[PDB]
Amino acid sequence: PFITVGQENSTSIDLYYEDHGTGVPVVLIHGFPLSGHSWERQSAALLDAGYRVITYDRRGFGQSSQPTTGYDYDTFAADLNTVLETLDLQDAVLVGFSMGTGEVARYVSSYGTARIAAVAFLASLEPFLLKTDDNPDGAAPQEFFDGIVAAVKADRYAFYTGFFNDFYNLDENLGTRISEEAVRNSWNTAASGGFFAAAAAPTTWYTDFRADIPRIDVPALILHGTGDRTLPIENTARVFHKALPSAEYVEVEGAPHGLLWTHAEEVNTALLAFLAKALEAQKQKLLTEVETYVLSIIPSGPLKAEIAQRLEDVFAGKNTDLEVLMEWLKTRPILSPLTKGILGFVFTLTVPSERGLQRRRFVQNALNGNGDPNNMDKAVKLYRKLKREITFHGAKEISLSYSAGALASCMGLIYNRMGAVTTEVAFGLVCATCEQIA
Amino acid sequence: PFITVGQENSTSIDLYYEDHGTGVPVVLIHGFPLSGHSWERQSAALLDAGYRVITYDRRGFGQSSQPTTGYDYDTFAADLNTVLETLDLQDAVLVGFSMGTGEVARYVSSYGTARIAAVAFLASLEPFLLKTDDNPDGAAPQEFFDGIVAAVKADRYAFYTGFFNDFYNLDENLGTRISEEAVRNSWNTAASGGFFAAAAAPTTWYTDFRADIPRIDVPALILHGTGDRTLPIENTARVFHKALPSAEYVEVEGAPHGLLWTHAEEVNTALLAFLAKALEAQKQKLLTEVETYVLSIIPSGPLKAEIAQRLEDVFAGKNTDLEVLMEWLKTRPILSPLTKGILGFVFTLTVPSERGLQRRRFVQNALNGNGDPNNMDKAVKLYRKLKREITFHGAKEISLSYSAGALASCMGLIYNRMGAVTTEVAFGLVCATCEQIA
Amino acid sequence: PFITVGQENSTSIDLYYEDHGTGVPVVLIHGFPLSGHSWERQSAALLDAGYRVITYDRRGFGQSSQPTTGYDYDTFAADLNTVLETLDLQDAVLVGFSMGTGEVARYVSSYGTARIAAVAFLASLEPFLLKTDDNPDGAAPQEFFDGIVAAVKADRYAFYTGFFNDFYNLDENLGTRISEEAVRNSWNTAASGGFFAAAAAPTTWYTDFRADIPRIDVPALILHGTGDRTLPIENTARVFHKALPSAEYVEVEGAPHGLLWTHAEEVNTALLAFLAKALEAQKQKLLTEVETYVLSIIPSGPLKAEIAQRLEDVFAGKNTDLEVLMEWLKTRPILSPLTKGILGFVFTLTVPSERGLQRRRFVQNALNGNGDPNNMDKAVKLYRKLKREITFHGAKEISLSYSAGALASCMGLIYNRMGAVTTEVAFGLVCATCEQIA
Amino acid sequence: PFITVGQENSTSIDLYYEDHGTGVPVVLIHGFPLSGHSWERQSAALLDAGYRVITYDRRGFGQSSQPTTGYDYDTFAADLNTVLETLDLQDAVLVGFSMGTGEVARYVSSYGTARIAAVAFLASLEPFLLKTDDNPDGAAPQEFFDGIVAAVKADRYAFYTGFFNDFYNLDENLGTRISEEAVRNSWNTAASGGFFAAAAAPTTWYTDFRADIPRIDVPALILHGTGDRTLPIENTARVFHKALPSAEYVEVEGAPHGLLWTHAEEVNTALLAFLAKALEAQKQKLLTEVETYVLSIIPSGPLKAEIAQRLEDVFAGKNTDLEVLMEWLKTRPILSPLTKGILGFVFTLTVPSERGLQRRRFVQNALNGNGDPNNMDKAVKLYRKLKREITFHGAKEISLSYSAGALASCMGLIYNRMGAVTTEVAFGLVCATCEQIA
Repeated sequence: PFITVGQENSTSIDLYYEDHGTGVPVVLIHGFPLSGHSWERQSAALLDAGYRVITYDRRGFGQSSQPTTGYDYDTFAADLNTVLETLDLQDAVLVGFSMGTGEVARYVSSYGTARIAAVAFLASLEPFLLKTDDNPDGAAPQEFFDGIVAAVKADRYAFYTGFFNDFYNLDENLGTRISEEAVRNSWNTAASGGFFAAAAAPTTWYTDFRADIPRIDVPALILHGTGDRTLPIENTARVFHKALPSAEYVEVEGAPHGLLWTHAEEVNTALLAFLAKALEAQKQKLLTEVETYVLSIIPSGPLKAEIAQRLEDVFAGKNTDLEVLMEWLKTRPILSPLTKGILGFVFTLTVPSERGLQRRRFVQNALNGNGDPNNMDKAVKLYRKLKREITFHGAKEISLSYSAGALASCMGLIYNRMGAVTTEVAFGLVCATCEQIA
Repeated sequence: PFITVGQENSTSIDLYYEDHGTGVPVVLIHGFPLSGHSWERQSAALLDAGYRVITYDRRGFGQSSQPTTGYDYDTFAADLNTVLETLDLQDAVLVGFSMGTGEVARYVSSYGTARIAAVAFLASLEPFLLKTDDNPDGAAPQEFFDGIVAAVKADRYAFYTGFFNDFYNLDENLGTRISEEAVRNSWNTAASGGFFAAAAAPTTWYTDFRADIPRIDVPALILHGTGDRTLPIENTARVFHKALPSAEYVEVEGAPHGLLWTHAEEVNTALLAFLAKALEAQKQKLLTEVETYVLSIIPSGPLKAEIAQRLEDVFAGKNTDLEVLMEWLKTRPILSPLTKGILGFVFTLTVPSERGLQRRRFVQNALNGNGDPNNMDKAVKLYRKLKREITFHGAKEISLSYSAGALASCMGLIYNRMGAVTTEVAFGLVCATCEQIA
Repeated sequence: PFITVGQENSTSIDLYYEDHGTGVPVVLIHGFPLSGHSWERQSAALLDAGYRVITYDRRGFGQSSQPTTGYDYDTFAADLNTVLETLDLQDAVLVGFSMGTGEVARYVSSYGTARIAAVAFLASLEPFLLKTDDNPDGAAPQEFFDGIVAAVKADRYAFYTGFFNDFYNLDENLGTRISEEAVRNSWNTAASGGFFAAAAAPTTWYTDFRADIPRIDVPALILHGTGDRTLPIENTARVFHKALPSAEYVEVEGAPHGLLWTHAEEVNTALLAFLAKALEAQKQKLLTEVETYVLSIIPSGPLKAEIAQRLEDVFAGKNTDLEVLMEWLKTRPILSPLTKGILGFVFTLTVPSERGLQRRRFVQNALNGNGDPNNMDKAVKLYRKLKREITFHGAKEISLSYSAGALASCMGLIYNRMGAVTTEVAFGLVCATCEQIA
Repeated sequence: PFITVGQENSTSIDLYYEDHGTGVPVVLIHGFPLSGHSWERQSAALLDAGYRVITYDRRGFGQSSQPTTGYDYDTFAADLNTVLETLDLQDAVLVGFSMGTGEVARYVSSYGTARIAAVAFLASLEPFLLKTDDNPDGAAPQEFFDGIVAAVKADRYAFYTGFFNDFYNLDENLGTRISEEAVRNSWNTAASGGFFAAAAAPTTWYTDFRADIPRIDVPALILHGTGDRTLPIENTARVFHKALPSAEYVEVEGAPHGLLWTHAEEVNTALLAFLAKALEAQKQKLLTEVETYVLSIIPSGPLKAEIAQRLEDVFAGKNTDLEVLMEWLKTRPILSPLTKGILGFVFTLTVPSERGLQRRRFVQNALNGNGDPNNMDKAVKLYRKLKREITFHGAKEISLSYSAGALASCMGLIYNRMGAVTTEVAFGLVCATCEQIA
């Protein structure tokens, strides 16, 4: 999986990325000098929680292309933008690490937060690393950073082992927090990067982000270890906390720089606690929107009120048995068969506790579609567009074109254990079919 | 629905026909001067029994074309042949009436009985109507038939009422066996025929069928009323009985010529009793053939023996509950999921007593087809060819081309209350999918 | 080289694969946690033997994509089917290893053996690894496999060193059968796999293949090690041998799990012996089918019996003098000049006795083609079609759609070393020219 | 970035290549068994000097495809030819190492020197490694190389740690000239290559390059380590020096075989010096012939002396400003506008120090000339031909068949937006224009 972001000479600067899981998109940006695979402990906990994980490799690092141009944060942000535009992500979360936090703060400032719901800064560079007469809160003068760039160009392979010692604090963490095999992969990941990228990237560490911080309007999370070597805490996060008081501030006690692996228990705990508090407001907004499209089919009366509460208890998570429900749903005087099917459909997508034994006939004949071959031949063409679809905003848009007949049969395909798509796009088909009946 | 059988000048001699029901094809041939609609009392009882009824209108009569050529039994038989070839009927039953019996005996003699399982002769012309020095068993000399032909050409409309009096014996049956409204339709049917056909057809009544009778090798039924006017019983059926002793002989007591309507209770009773005795031998031959394809998937052992008896009791009609069966079918050690589905599929097609409430998941996931969009897109193309298919010999032939993957999903379409086809072609898909696993 | 076998979100699940050599397609399926390059010792042996090696990487492993969906043998077999269909293979031999033996039995029991000639099971998973009350032939209970997954999730990179120590039995083979450099490479491939793929794979180890074994209607090979630490021989091959007795059972003495590298000498010898014992019956009644068309051109007499022995004493595997035949075929009274070049061509392919010098003249003047540009331009048309051909039938079905004069010129280039084809393709041309003389 | 250079059955043979920087193209070809990333020190100095660095990985090595066919220098040269043509490199430089030095001599011999300006052989194989009876100056008999292939086939990975041990002289240069980590990565690059490649490549070492040496008609550079253990200097560079005495000969004292890393500070110094001289000679040789053509358009007198000086001063790189020239050129008594537009078009090319400013106005007005409907549209016909033409003589020959009104108009197109083509092709138009107006 590759996304093109640039064009160097006769080649195209392509970036490696991975799009896993279904739900709220969480974009992860790695640090120097690793790949997107470095988030393998965080990506694990984000998948079990239900989030959609998207990790991409920075140019010159990992499996991405290795050009000798475009090594400033204006290019690094222009790449992140192209990725978000190509993926068409909406209300996503940007989580950065090391250099990754430098793109999270630059993109937000330069392109806005129309696609952003929340951000996070793990072991950040912000606001400034370079120590000048202007900024005393710097970590080191430019002579120091020029000492690193030269030390890479001499022998970048021998430079890595020294760097990955101040990355994990191996004299304290090896054999306890991190194994030597785990370290080896990090070296293998770094050594398999672009030689030019390894020598040009350190010149971006001392970037002035003081102008980009105020442009953060979305909820933010700031995290940093108290034993960081590459990025001293009192020169970064401690003074990042004063620049943006709106963000929650978390110091992991005794954590090194590469705290993504060493303190995975601590990081994942805080990262999930932040997301489930800053995304809860929008994650249920669909549940009341899906409820809206569903209720716009039910004829007004005593039924419409109880049905709406059979959606409230279910969407929330209250215990509801289907047998009393589905029986009751069938024997209805004013409900047309087609609505019985949609309700029977939605009531199965939202609960994993249907006992997994029986199916219903009143819905199965409702989501039939008469049995017309042409009507079925279009329904599978929709499912084809839905099996390669991800978002609710996209599944509804596509399934609003096809006729009301093909929509019924397409819902049947998913319901009759034939086709299979995520519950987020399943609502899309439902809410699109509901707009047809309006 | 029309079938072309000839070509007159700038027009094409097309014949009207109707193909209703599913099962053993029963071709009905009307008499003079009606349409295929005259069998509406017989077609009713043949549909409730489960037979497939096919009624076509003779040339110059009914809604068929009205040419002024081809009015001999060599042309009338050549039309019946073309119809059977176009419809590709196999092991069908030919049932004739009045002139209709003249085509049943001529086709069999001139074209054979490869497509014929049994025949019937209701109020037949056989073996000879014309009284000559050669044949004393005739009904009338040629002077009589020439008296009718002239009486038609004078005023065929006024000739009908006289004919439809000796057709039903209205002085005995009107207001009792047949209503005057029922008679009116017969007149309307006759008057809406070809004027040339009404005047040329009587010249075919005195045809010598004595050479065609010995060529009857299939089981035959001979029926005739004892009050027939148009065709005296002692000149037709009584001497037809001596020519072909193999055929069962039935005299309806006090029945007129048009005994298809007057004595519908008697005719239908004898007609069904004959079919269910002369078709029982082949109607279950498929049941042991379908059983053969089904058992060729089951791994040899103690299961294969019991499964085979779960097919014997079911195909025969013995009481079998699905809940004990389907539960038992699921929890199987050596049965692969795909075979569980086929058995679960067949066990639902053959019994109308599944209580109509629940469905099974072990089969529903077996006849899935992985969920591949291309695999589903081909499955609906098969169902399209099956929804316009009629025979078991044709459904199997078509569903042997598509891959084993598309066959599974196509079986799912029928099982999951989406598509709908007759149980005769359903076995075709099953037996074709079974040959794939061999 | 890649093959799209699915679609996860906005990414396409592609599998890495390689295709070398000419002859019978031998597919090699690796196991946990290596890749297609682990067969490198077997691939070198199969290429020299005269086969066609096709190795591919499982999803999430090796150089293929690393998705989070589709980690079960129903999905693994769906990929294998797509690879087999995309390449359009016929008479293919399926060889598996560890986790790769499960894809061989699952595909063979769901998609058929149309493209399969034989199968092989090295270090099998069959028939059941999980130990319940239903079978004592299981390896370990569910509580054990949960320990593995938890160990992978803890430290994926540290898990390998403890896994590869029991993979090759390094307390027995290190420094002898396998060097530490070979271990490091096996680790480098396991580390570059998928993070989700490495933890969701051991849950597929205890898959039940008992319902897939009787579906194997092709010659099989059950090989195992008597010192396997990962897959206990008593719980796998020992009971697999009873479920599949007509399969050549081979136990490599003192062999570990990673016997592909340690006991490569013992495996290759046993694998090549099976590839000959299973494919000998098909080469016979093909080589005699080749001879059948060859002897047809030979006039029925005392010469058609001599040339029969001159062929059957070469097809068997014996050696002979090329000079003797090319002087006994040259100076011959009854044979036409064309059928001299034909026999001279068949011999030049079936003989290993090169003697290392110059190439005959009379066959050149026979397979000349009159030096006609039109007839010789049609000759290169077949060569381009035969260079892309594989089977014997595929070559004969194309080389029969050309003039017999053009086939001579086409057998000229292949002879004159201006064009190169295989063995079954070459005979497909010759046995087509022979068909055009009847 | 990949380039297709062939086809292997179901798979395509692609080669991984990189393109960096702007300037004179320098093709770097690696050796056994590394990849293009082995030039990461030479590819650094070349970029800092102002060259265009192009590294491609040989088949079976690096990230390129791993086929089992075409492991010979006839195929390797074809691979290089395909890469050069696909990239359409003009006046490039070929630099090879170990095996790469064989692909330089073979290309020039078989394909020519139209795209090549200069070549370089670093630690070369030339002329013949195999020690035969007619070639006393060999290195080892065929019994030696056959021992290496056998050594690799036994254990490919364990073989490397002994090869790299002498490749770098790690008993002399380890932890000093080359780091331990630098070795490990080179081992990873080796282990990630084609298994068949590592066994087939050593057989290509003893290739006779004596048939390729005389074909070299371009400036060459023969550099070789004095302490080369793998490739003896006395059996290669010394004898190679006699076969091509025209080449600048350089011996780096105490350098092993892998002197690209250990002695990068010496190789970069020599390679840059050679390039900055040999290329400088071509930029002077084929620049004084331009003056010859220009000084045929200018009437004899002081203007044929003042322009001559101002041309020879500019050609010599003497610091001057165009605004003195471009104005002094304008206010000139004798010269016509056409020859005032030609001179200005040369001064813009031969003086890169353009103050970083605009173009001129009088040259734009004089160049187009008339803008004749067909003659201006016959300038775009030549513009399509010169973009494909690669040489100076080639550009001269084609444009000599066009009118001076078309050449001037074509020069007007190039001047506006250049370019596309190169200066060696642009001068091919200027010299052709001057040749016409005579």
